[PDB]
Amino acid sequence: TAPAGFQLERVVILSRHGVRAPTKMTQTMRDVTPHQWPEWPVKLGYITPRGEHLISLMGGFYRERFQQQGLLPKDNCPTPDAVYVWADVDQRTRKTGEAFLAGLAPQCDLAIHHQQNTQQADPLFHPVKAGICSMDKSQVHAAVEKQAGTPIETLNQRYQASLALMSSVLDFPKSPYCQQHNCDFSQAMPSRLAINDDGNKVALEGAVGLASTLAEIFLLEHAQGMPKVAWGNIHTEQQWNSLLKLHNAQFDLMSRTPYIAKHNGTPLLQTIAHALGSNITSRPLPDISPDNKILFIAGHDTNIANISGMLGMTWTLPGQPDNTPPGGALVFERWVDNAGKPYVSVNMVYQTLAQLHDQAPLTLQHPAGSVRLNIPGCSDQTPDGYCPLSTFSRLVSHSVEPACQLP
Repeated sequence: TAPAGFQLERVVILSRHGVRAPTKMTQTMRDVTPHQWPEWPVKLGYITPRGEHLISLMGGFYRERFQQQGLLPKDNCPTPDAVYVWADVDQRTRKTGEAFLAGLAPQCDLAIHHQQNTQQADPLFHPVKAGICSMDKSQVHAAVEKQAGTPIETLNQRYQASLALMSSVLDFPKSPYCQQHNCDFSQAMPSRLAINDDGNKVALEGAVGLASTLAEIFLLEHAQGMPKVAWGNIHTEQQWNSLLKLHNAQFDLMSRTPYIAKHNGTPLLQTIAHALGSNITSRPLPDISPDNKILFIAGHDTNIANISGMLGMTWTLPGQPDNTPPGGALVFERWVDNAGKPYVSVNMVYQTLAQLHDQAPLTLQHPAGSVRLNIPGCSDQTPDGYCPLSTFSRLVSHSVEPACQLP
C-alpha cells in the first residue's frame, strides 16, 4: 500500500479491447499451413461474448481496488460524474467500454462515450489515419532501422529459432504456400519495411510480421478457450514465449519506435496528461465532469505501445507472453502526499494467460497481474515509483509531436 498520507485522487486507464476474432484471414494466412483455421463465433474483428465477460472480470477488479484506495464508494453505485468511458469507434472497443462498466458498477445505469460518426477514424486513437498529421517515408525507414539496431532486411536472422518454431506449429513445409513455391519459412519470406505513398500506412512484411499476427491469433484462441489452439501444437510455456517474442518485436518496431510513436500517440498522451492535472492544452472529451475520478479509454495494443515508446516504458508480464494482452491496460494514477504534492504512478495491469483461459475471478485476494513501471526520463522518480507531476508534464511536452496535436 501507498506511503503515509498519500491519497489517490484520479485514475486514467488506457485499456486494450477484450478477446476478439482475427481482424482478417488472408490468403497468405491460409496458405502457410495445411491445417484449417478454426471458425470463430463472431464476425472478424468483433469482441466475443467471452471477451466481454473477461473484460467485466477486470472491471470487478478495478472496482475492488478503487474502493480500497477511497476513490469509489463501498457498495453504492458511483455517481455518473465519477466514471467516464471514451471508446474508439470499433465494435470491439465500444463493447469493451460497455463490459468495463458492467464489471465496475453492475446494474448501474451508466453508458459509454465515443465519437458520433463511427465510420470515420477517431483522431484521438488514429491521428495519422484521420489525417491530423503525416510521417516522412524516409525518416520512418531510418527510425525503424534504428529501433531494430540492424537493417530490417536482415531481421529474420535475429529470430531464427522463433521462426523455426512457428514453421513446425504451422507445418509450413507441407503447406500450399510451399507447393506454389517449389522450403524454409525464413528464407521464403525475408523482412521488409513497406510504406504507402502518403506515408499513412506502414507494415512489416515477411516472416516476422506474418508470424507476429499468427502468434497473436494463437494467444487469442487460448484466451477464447477454443477447443483446439494452433491445432494442438503449442505444449509449453517456453513455446508460447518464443512465438510471442515475434509479436512483441513487431510491436516494438511498428509502434514503439519513437518517431512513429509520437505521430500516432500524441493526442492520447496529451489527453492522459491533462486528465492527470498537467497544465498542457487538450481537446476536451464531451460531457466529462471536472469531478471525474475514473477515466477509462478503450483502445488498442498499438495505442499502448505508442504511449510506451513515447515515455520509454518497457516491461515484461509474468504469466502473460503478450506484452499488450486483451484487456491489459496502462493505469496512470494521480497521487497527492500530505503536503498536497501531486505525483504520477503507472502500472501495467493485466490478466495472465491462465486467468484468460480459466476466466478466473479477479479480487483483492486473487488479483489481476500488475507491474509497477519506471519512466526513465523522470530522474526524480522515487524508488517506490512516484513521478512528480510537474516533471511528468515536462516529459510529455518534450515527447509530443506538435504537428499531431488535436487542433
